Parts: sequence; C-alpha cells; structure tokens
Amino acid sequence: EVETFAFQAEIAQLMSLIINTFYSNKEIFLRELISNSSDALDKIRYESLTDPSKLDSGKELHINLIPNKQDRTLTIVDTGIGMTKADLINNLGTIAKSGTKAFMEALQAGADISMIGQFGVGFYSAYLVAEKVTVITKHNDDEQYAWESSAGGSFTVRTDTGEPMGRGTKVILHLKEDQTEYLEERRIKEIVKKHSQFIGYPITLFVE
Amino acid sequence: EVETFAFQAEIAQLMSLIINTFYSNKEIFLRELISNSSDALDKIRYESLTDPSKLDSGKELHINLIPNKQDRTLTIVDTGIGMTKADLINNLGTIAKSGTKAFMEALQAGADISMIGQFGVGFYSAYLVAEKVTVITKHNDDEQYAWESSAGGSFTVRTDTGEPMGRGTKVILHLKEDQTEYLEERRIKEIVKKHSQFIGYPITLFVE
Ligand SMILES: CC(C)N(C)S(=O)(=O)c1cc(-c2n[nH]c(=O)n2-c2ccccc2F)c(O)cc1O
Ligand SMILES: CC(C)N(C)S(=O)(=O)c1cc(-c2n[nH]c(=O)n2-c2ccccc2F)c(O)cc1O
Repeated sequence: EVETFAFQAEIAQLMSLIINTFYSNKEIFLRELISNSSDALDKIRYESLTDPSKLDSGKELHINLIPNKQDRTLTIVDTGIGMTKADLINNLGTIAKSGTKAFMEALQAGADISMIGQFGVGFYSAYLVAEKVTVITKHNDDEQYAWESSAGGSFTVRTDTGEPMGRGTKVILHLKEDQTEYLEERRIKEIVKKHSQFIGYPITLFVE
Repeated sequence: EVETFAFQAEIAQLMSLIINTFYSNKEIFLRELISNSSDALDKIRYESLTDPSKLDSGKELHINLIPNKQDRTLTIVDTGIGMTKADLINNLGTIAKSGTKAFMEALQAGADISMIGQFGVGFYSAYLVAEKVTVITKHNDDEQYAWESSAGGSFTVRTDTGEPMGRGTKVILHLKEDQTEYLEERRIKEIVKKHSQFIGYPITLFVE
C-alpha cells in the first residue's frame, strides 16, 4: 500500500535549513501555499477554455482555509488542477532541485527565507510551522493520492482509501506545539489581508 | 494572409489606461516580460521531464535582450514553450479579461501600475514604452505566428513567412521617440540587476 521515498539530497538540505534556522517571520508559509493554490486554479481554468469537460470534477474554483484546534491542524483546500502520482514523486522533485540550489546560494549571499517563492520552492516554508504535512490530491487523469512527510529525509505516497474529493489539492499542516497562533481566526485573517489580498479566487476562512 | 481582431472591451480599456496615465516608473515593463519568458522556459522544462522529445526544437533554455538603435527596437527573445494560434487569439484573451477587471478595480482603490503582474496582465505594461509590439512565437504543436498591435482596439495575426526560429517567443518593442533610454547598455543592466536578479535562466544582454 504505502511507498517510501528518499528526498533528493538538496531538498532534504533545504528542509533541515528551514526547520533549524532561527527565523521569527514564520507567517509567510500561508501566502506561499495560497499562491500555489491559485496557480493550480489558473492551470485548470486555462485547460477548461480548450476542453470544457475538465470542469466535470467540480465547476467551483476556490480556496478554503480550515483550522482545527482539536487536531491542531490547518488545512488549505483548493479545487485546482490537482496532481498526478508522477507530479508528487518525480516532476516536483526534479524542478525543485534547480530552485533549491539557487535559493541556498542566495541565502549564503545574505538573502531572506521570505524570498523562498521567487525560487519555486515556497512549499518547503510549511516546515516553519508544521511538524508533518499531508497532501491529498486528485487530478482528472489519475487517482486520488496521499503524500506525507515529517521531513527527516523521506516522504510517503499511497492511494487514498479515504473519503473522495473531486479534482484539487488539500494541504494538511500538523502544527508544531508553539505554532497554535495559526489556528486563531483574527491571526489567519491578518496574514491573508496583508499577503494574499490580490488572489483571483474566493478565499473562505472557516469558523469553528 | 493577415487576420485582424478586435481586443476584448476591458483589455482595450486597460491599454488606453496604460498609454494615457502619467506614470514615470516605466522601467517595470522589462521585469514583466522577463518573468513571462521565465514562466515559458519553466513550462517547456517541466513538459520535457515526462516527454524528452519536446527539446528537439532547441536544447538551450535562455533569455536574450537585443537593443537596436537604428530600428529603435528592444527585443526580448526566449526559447520557452512558445504559443499556438489559439493562445495568441482566444486563450490569452479570456484569461486576461478576469485579471484586467481586478487590476482596474485595484487602481480605482489607489493601487500602482507597478502591481500589474499580480493580476497576470503584465504584458500590457509594454505599451508604457512601445508604440507597436510584434510577437514572433513558435510552439512544437503549431506553426510560427506573428502577432502585432499598435493598440487602438485591434491586433493582427498572420503566419510568419519570415526566418524560422526554433521553439520560443521573440517580443519586439518599437519604442516611443522619448523612450530610447531602454536601448542604452547601462540602463538595461541597471533594470535587470534590480528587478530580475533571481531568474533561473541565463539572461544575455547583447552589445551593438
Ligand atoms: C505536494 C506539493 C509539494 N504541494 C503541496 S504544492 O506544490 O505546494 C501545491 C501544489 C498544488 C498544485 N496542484 N496542481 C498543481 O499544478 N499544483 C502546483 C501549483 C504550483 C506549483 C506547483 C504545483 F505542483 C496546489 O494546488 C497546492 C499546493 O500547495
Ligand atoms: C503575446 C503575449 C501577450 N505575450 C508576448 S506574453 O504573454 O507577454 C509572453 C508569453 C510567453 C509565453 N510563451 N509560452 C507561454 O506560455 N507564454 C506565457 C508565459 C507567461 C504568461 C502567459 C504566456 F502566454 C513568452 O515566452 C514571453 C512573453 O512575453
């Protein structure tokens, strides 16, 4: 059922860098994930102009933010194009290798972790606030997969023998014990207001 | 040979806004075009991981900046994925309509023309410095096309019965009489240094 993969050397090095560097402006993770959601939503919206049958798996194009104080998780849901088994494993491993090298070269030359997105490696900023990340994704042309990683050099991929979602990506952030502020309504609102105000899709913050 | 199209109402309105608004920080056009080149280069690099035969039309992934004082043109060449007849006409017309609406709504609420890229309509900033724009593009799965526009509500598309380029996009900016500074070596270098320093591809400024 569950397949285990070692991260490429440079990616594993970037994650250790993000987990061990003292950096207080951790809030940047939300903008990076929202921006990735928005790009998946654009990818599906564009593919639907030439082939209107790609919106069969969901007509609605949006982003949902779901805090869960009990489970200590923050979930970012989108109905974007989603990702295939190949994207999760190979594709987002090969494209990452290039940008990871450039970003660490930049940080060496005194750059900021807040610049991570300029290198296409914005996802890894989730390890600033999360101890484990679970990604549930579904692309039209493949099955539903669960990607998971607590860093430490490896990630797992399995078929999601769980509740089905129509086309999209659901990112589950299992927060570190001291990062519970990102489960607070006014805090999420504050971050979204200052970093993701100009997103071309509706962003709905869920209440508890 | 030559097909003439009317721009969608909102796009034609955005171009009039950019051509008529007094705005001195015109230099932003270069970053917007370079960033679009870089995204075309990423699109081809990613499509080449799953299908290595897409790099048959050129192995090299780069951006070339070519000033021509005689012709009063600045050319931005890339070897990115390129664009089809459909992209030039329909696809980049429909996706633009959404972002154009959002950007003008933002500018009404006191936003800056320098924010144009956040709306995916960064291309139209070329009309800050250019009186006419010629786009020569070539995608693997279509022929070579020439797109042209001096704004004024219309653009032209024709098959390029000219010298063939392998996969990519070549943007030719016919500069306004008072925008010749963008043909100067030190000026282009200055703009590239401060706005496009973290591009994941080699940018070569051509000498004259
Ligand atoms: C496991 C993966 C590392 N992520 C959770 S992710 O990349 O941050 C991420 C990816 C997508 C996504 N779906 N389809 C698609 O193309 N993308 C995508 C978008 C932009 C860049 C790279 C990408 F693949 C998303 O909707 C949200 C995300 O948080
Ligand atoms: C006529 C068109 C309006 N442009 C000259 S452009 O969009 O600025 C522009 C487009 C491409 C391009 N080639 N393939 C591709 O997908 N793109 C693309 C990239 C990003 C966004 C939208 C896009 F189509 C490019 O390499 C350079 C550009 O200056």
